[PDB]
Amino acid sequence: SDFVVIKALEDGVNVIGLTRGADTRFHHSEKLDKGEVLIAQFTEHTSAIKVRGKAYIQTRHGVIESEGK
Amino acid sequence: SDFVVIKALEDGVNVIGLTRGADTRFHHSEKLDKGEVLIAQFTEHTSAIKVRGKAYIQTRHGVIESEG
Amino acid sequence: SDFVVIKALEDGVNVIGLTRGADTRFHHSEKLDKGEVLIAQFTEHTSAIKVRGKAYIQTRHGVIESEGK
Amino acid sequence: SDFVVIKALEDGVNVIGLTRGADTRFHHSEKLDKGEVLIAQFTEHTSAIKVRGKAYIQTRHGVIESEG
Amino acid sequence: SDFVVIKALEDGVNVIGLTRGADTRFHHSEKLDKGEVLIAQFTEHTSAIKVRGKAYIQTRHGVIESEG
Amino acid sequence: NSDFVVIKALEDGVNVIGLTRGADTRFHHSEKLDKGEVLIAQFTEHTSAIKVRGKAYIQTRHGVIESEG
Amino acid sequence: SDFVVIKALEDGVNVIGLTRGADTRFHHSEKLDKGEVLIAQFTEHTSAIKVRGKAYIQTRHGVIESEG
Amino acid sequence: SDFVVIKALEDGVNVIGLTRGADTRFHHSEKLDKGEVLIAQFTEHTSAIKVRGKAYIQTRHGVIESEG
Amino acid sequence: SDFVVIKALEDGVNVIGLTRGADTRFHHSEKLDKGEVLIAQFTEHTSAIKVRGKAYIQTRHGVIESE
Amino acid sequence: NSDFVVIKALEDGVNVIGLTRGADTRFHHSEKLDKGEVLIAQFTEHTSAIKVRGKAYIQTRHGVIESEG
Amino acid sequence: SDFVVIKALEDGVNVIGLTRGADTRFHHSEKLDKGEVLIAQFTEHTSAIKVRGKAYIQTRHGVIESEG
Ligand SMILES: N[C@@H](Cc1c[nH]c2ccccc12)C(=O)O
Ligand SMILES: N[C@@H](Cc1c[nH]c2ccccc12)C(=O)O
Ligand SMILES: N[C@@H](Cc1c[nH]c2ccccc12)C(=O)O
Ligand SMILES: N[C@@H](Cc1c[nH]c2ccccc12)C(=O)O
Ligand SMILES: N[C@@H](Cc1c[nH]c2ccccc12)C(=O)O
Ligand SMILES: N[C@@H](Cc1c[nH]c2ccccc12)C(=O)O
Ligand SMILES: N[C@@H](Cc1c[nH]c2ccccc12)C(=O)O
Ligand SMILES: N[C@@H](Cc1c[nH]c2ccccc12)C(=O)O
Ligand SMILES: N[C@@H](Cc1c[nH]c2ccccc12)C(=O)O
Ligand SMILES: N[C@@H](Cc1c[nH]c2ccccc12)C(=O)O
Ligand SMILES: N[C@@H](Cc1c[nH]c2ccccc12)C(=O)O
Repeated sequence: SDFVVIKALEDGVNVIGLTRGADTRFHHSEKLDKGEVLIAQFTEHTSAIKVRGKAYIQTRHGVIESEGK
Repeated sequence: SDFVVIKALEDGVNVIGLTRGADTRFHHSEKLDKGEVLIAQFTEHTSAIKVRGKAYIQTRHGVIESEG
Repeated sequence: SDFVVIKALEDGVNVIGLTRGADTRFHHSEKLDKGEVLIAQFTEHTSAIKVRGKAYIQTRHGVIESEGK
Repeated sequence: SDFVVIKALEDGVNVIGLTRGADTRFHHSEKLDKGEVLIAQFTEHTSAIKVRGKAYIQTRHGVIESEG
Repeated sequence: SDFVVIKALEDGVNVIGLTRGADTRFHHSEKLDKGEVLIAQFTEHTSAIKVRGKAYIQTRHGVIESEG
Repeated sequence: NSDFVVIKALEDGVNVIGLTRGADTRFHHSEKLDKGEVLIAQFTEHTSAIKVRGKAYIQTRHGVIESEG
Repeated sequence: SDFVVIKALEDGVNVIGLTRGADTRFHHSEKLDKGEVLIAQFTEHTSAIKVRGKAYIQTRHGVIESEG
Repeated sequence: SDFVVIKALEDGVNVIGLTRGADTRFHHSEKLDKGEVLIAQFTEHTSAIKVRGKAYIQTRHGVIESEG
Repeated sequence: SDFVVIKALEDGVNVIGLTRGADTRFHHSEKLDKGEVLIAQFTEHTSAIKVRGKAYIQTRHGVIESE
Repeated sequence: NSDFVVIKALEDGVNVIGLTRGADTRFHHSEKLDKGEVLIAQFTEHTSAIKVRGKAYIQTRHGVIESEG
Repeated sequence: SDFVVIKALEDGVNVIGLTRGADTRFHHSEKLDKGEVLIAQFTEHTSAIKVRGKAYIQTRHGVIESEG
């Protein structure tokens, strides 16, 4: 199973997990402050991940950046 | 299992999941504001994903860009 | 399972899924307008995909471009 | 499971499925007009595919071109 | 399974499937006219394929050409 | 056979925080690393996301990244 | 399952299947004339193949040539 | 299943296996003297490995060095 | 399952199969004359292959030559 | 189907030591190689770590490393 | 399963199979004379292989030579 790496480039970045299945909703929001790194899988409970806030992101398709608010 | 990355290049980008199965219609729409990123899999319930609005998209087959 | 990326290059492009099985017919036609991208898998119900209209297409075998009537 | 990409280079190109099984006969012929693209898998029902008419073809082994 | 691409370079090219199993015989002969392309798998019924006539062939192992 | 991440502490007191797999998300363990130590940590039945706090050099299958304290 | 491609470079080339199992013997010999191609899998019944006569051979390990 | 190579660059390098499971603690410490190499897998009992001391380390993600 | 290609460079080459299992002995020796090629898998009955005589060999690990 | 390590002894008395798989970790076998002998050894149901003592040239899937006596 | 290629560069080379399991002992030694090649797998019965005498060895991790 795949994972994404998220490094917060400012305070208060959210890494948000969306529910797997017929229902889609946020089930968790992980707050990152500046310089922290989260490495998060897709899972039986999370089939999509949203990042909000300025962050440097790595996936198997390469580098992407989210831009803040 | 495959996934796509969608980065919104303007407010109100719409990432649209189409139902897997004999029937096709959309079952969820996730809107992204400018600069937000969605990383979304193909799943038991989603077998096609449509993007409306200006977005920078990555998949296993490279970069593509939707325009609004 | 494989997927194809289709970006409409004009209004009214149709991505048509053909039924899997002994029977071959169109079960769904997804209409795309200029600029929209559809990323569609092959599935239990769709074993061939036809694209009518001007579009830019990526698959595992590379880029190809459909041209409209 | 693999697939083949067929772009028609003139009107009336035929993409023909041959039946999987002890028996080999046609089963379906999909007509493509000029510029249309069909992306077709090998399947439980189809184990060989013939292209007749002028088309640009991509498979995992590269590009090939049929001639009418 | 693996598949082979065969493009007929002259009329009346034969792509022949040999039966899988203890016994080996021809079960099917597919005639290609000049310019036609056959994309053909190995299958439950076919474990060897013979090409007779001038054709351009692609397999996972690269290009080879049969001659009349 | 899961993926793993390599974390090298670049200062004392780095925290490698495992987050619970499953419907609920919480920290189940924080492994504290001192400067120069290396932890090689898999994703597992119990850990589906890993958070790093403090200064560290990190390797994953998508490349190098650095967390900052 | 792997396969070998054999192009006959002269008449009467023999592609010989050896039986899988405790016993080893030839169960089939396919004769190729000049310019014919045979693409042949390893199978439940065939676990070694022998080529006799002048031919051009491709496998996963590259090209090799048998001589008469 | 993955493995880590550890080469001790001084005496008393400690390779520490952490328990797989809901609980985390060390269940084994294997000390290495200078110049000894340990090639250790992840296992049913070890899902994280800590190295203390000066060591040269290879994993599938490249080389890394611990400092003691 | 993997295979070996053997091309005989002289008459009389032997490609010998060794039994899988607790015991090890030769169960078959295939003779190759000059220029003949054998392509031979590992199998349920053969877990090691010995080549005697001069031949050009290819495996997944590249070319080697017996003498 | 498991991974394996190649060990070439560069002096006499090199020991390739197998550590037990499971909850118990101990040495269960020590293979003595003299100069120039090679051992190609798999990870196994019984051996989940391998220790080399003495001067040896080692190849893994991660590359070459050398042990020093 | 992986395999190793051993080419003996002098007479009397020994390729030694070590038992799989909790017990480790030699179960077989195959003697190779100069210029003989043995291609040997890992198996249910053989989880380590030792070579004694001068030989050129190939494995998935490259070339290594043993010296007598
Ligand atoms: N308990 C969550 C943890 C998690 C994994 N990846 C995530 C991405 C975003 C938010 C939460 C997560 C899960 O197993 O699914
Ligand atoms: N609940 C949806 C979440 C999802 C995944 N990928 C998507 C793409 C578009 C819209 C929703 C989604 C699912 O598991 O299928
Ligand atoms: N319900 C359809 C959705 C779909 C996937 N790929 C397609 C290609 C074309 C048309 C529709 C589709 C299916 O699961 O098959
Ligand atoms: N119903 C057909 C659809 C199809 C797929 N590939 C084809 C190639 C040619 C013609 C038809 C097809 C099948 O599943 O087999
Ligand atoms: N009905 C045949 C179709 C076929 C596939 N590959 C072929 C090659 C040659 C001749 C026939 C075929 C089969 O399933 O085996
Ligand atoms: N007992 C934990 C060990 C672990 C693995 N990776 C981790 C990452 C962070 C914290 C603990 C861990 C587990 O099996 O999941
Ligand atoms: N009936 C034979 C056909 C065959 C496949 N590969 C071959 C190689 C040589 C001779 C015959 C064959 C089989 O399934 O095994
Ligand atoms: N009947 C033998 C044929 C064989 C395959 N590879 C070999 C190598 C050497 C000798 C015989 C063979 C088997 O299936 O094992
Ligand atoms: N008996 C332990 C041995 C082990 C493997 N890798 C390790 C890393 C560190 C310490 C011990 C180990 C196990 O099977 O898990
Ligand atoms: N009968 C032995 C044959 C063997 C395979 N590989 C070897 C390596 C060395 C010595 C003997 C062997 C086995 O199946 O295990
Ligand atoms: N009987 C041991 C043999 C072995 C394989 N690899 C080893 C490495 C070191 C020592 C012994 C071994 C086992 O099957 O596990």
